[PDB]
Amino acid sequence: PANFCPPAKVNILAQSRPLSEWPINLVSKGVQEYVYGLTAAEREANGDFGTSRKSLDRWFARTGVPTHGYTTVQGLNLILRHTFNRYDGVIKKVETRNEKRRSKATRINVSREADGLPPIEAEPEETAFGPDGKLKERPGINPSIYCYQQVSPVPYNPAKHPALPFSGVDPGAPLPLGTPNRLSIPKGQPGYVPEWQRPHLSTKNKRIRKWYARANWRRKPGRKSVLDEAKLKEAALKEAIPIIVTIGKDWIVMDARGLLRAVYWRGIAKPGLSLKELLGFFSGDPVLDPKRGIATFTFKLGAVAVHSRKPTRGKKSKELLLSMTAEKPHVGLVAIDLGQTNPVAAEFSRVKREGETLQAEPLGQIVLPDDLVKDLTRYRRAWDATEEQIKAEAIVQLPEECRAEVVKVNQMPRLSQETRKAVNDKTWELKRASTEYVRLSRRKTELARRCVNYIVRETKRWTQCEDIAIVIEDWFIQVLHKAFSDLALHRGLPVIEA
RNA sequence: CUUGCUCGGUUCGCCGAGACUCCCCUACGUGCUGCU
DNA sequence: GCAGCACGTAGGGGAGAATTGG
DNA sequence: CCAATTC
Repeated sequence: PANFCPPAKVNILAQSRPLSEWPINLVSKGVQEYVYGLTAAEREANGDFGTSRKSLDRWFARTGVPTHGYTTVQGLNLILRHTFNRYDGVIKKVETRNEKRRSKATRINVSREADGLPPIEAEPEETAFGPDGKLKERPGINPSIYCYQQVSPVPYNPAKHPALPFSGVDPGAPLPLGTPNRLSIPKGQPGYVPEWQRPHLSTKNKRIRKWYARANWRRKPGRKSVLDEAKLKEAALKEAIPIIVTIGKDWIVMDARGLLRAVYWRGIAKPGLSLKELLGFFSGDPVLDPKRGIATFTFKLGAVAVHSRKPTRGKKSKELLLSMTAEKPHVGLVAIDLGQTNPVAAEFSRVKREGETLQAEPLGQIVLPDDLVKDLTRYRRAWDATEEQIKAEAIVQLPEECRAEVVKVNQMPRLSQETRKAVNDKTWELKRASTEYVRLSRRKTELARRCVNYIVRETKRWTQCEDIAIVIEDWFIQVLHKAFSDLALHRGLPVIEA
C-alpha cells in the first residue's frame, strides 16, 4: 500500500494583491498571535473551538480576535487545529524529555533498590511554562496559506476568471509539447543548433530545455552571452500553463509546468494528457508561500508506487530477507562500507531461499567513477573556500573583549572556554543567513543523492535483480549515510544497518 | 520530459550531465579523543 | 562523569475528500 | 453553485 506523497512546486505568475494582505493570512496571523500567549489554564478555557459553524462563531465572539471577514468553516478548522497543535507541541517536547529521564530514574533506582541502595532524590523536572504562566519557548508565527477543498486549483478560463495578458489553455484539450523537430529550426531563429555540435547530440531520455530557460543564459565564467531578463521572461510567459486559486475576492495564478515535469520525470504520465488529469494527479490542498512565490503540491495517495518503510536492523533483518526471498527468487544485496580513499565502496551479492537459511553468492565490487570523484573534489574546494571566509567574517564581528582573545587563539596556549560558545553561536547565526552556504549545503545533498542513485543503478545491473537491499554500517561520511538511509523513507528500498 | 534549481563546454547560435521530500518554528546540541 | 576539538543537530507542527443540506 | 459536516 503506497503511503508516500512527495512534493511538487510551481511558480506564481500573478496576484490580485500581495499574499500577506489576504483576509485568510490576517486571520491566521491573529489566531497564532492570540493562542501562543495563552497560559496553561487559559488553553483549557479557550480550547472549545469545535468543528462547526456555531462553535467557531462563539469562539471568535468570546475572545477578541478580529475575524477579518474570513468566516469559512473549511479553512478555519485548519487554522485553529494547526495553531493549537503547535501549542501542545512545545509541551510534548518537555513531556517526552521528562518521560525519558523518568524512565532512566526508574531503571537506575529500582536496580539500586534491588541492590539495597536507596533511590536518589527526585530531579526537578523541567516545565514548559515560564515564571507566571507563559511558555518559555513561545512558538513562532507560521507564514503559510493552507488551501482547502473549496479553493482547489482549477484550469484557467478567461470568461469566468480575471483577465491577464497571458492566455489560458483548454482544460479538456491535450497539453502542448516542446519542439520535437529541434534540428529543423532555421539558422538565425531561437533554438538553432549550429552545424558543429550536431554529431555529439545525446540519444538518451534527457529532459528537453527550451531556449529561454535560465540555465542556458545564467552568468558563468565560460558564458560570453547576455542575460537580458525581460526577453526571457516574456518568452516564457508566452507559453505558460495557467492554473488559478480563488479564495474569496482574491486570486492567484500559477505556472503548471512544474506539475508537468514532476509527472514526466517520474513516469506516472506520458505526453498527451489533459490539464484535468494533470491536476487529478495532485492533491487539491496546496500550500502557498508568501515569501518566495511558490505553491507546493503533493501527489495523491496512489500516484507514486513506493511504501516509505523504515531502516530495520538486528533480528528483523533475517526475517525481512526471508520474506523477500519468498518474493521473486533473485535478491541483490549491496554493502556500502564507506571505506578508505574513495567515498563509496560497494560489494554486491545474491541470496536464495534454501529452505530456512540464506545462501549468499558474491558478485564482485565497484568503486566510484572518476568524474564523480572530480565533482566531489571541486565541491569540497568550494565548500572549504566559503568556510574560510565565513569563519573569518564571524571572527571579525566578535566583541573587542572576545576579539582580542580569539586573535590570541589564532596567534602562536589554548584557553578561554567561554568565548568558544560565542564563536559557535556567531558561526551558527552567520551560517543560517549566508546564501552561499545554503547553496553549497544543498549541493552536498544533491551530490550524495547522485552517489546513492549511481550505486542503486549499478546494483541492479551486476545482480540483474529488480529488488535490492542495502547494507550500511553506523567529510562525506554523515551526509552519505543520511542519503543512503533516506531510500527507505523516500523510495521504499530496504536499508539494513550492519 | 516546455517552467524552476545545481555543475560544466562553446564557434555564444544552446547542449552535456544531475537532485527531486519539502516547508515553517524553537532550543544549543551532536560526535571523537584525553583523564577520573 | 568532566575538558578540548570540529560541525551543525534535535525535536515539536504542517502538507484531504466524500457527502449532503438548503 | 457553494458552504457546512464528517471521518
